[PDB]
Amino acid sequence: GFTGRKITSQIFIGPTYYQRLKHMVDDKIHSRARGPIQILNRQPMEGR
DNA sequence: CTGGCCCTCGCTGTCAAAATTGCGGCTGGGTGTGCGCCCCCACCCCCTTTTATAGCCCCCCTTC
Repeated sequence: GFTGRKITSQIFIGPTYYQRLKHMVDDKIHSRARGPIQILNRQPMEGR
């Protein structure tokens, strides 16, 4: 695509049934810098 | 005093059973949940009477 040159090795290409899974990154990304701290330990909370 | 033998008994090794602690690391969701009997002692309610009031309802009587 970038140069328009033929790729030397011929590629195996065709329709195939793909399916998207519920594990999306936006429901996983997580960060913290001095958030709330729990009662008993006065340590960081558990969970995103 | 010295030596040979079998005995109750003291102690030990050995086997066995009961008792004991731990069983990977992170993570993300959601969803739920929070005595007991029988007796004894204080305190209060209903038993009863009165009367007005009226809607409601049980009971007995009467009809056909």
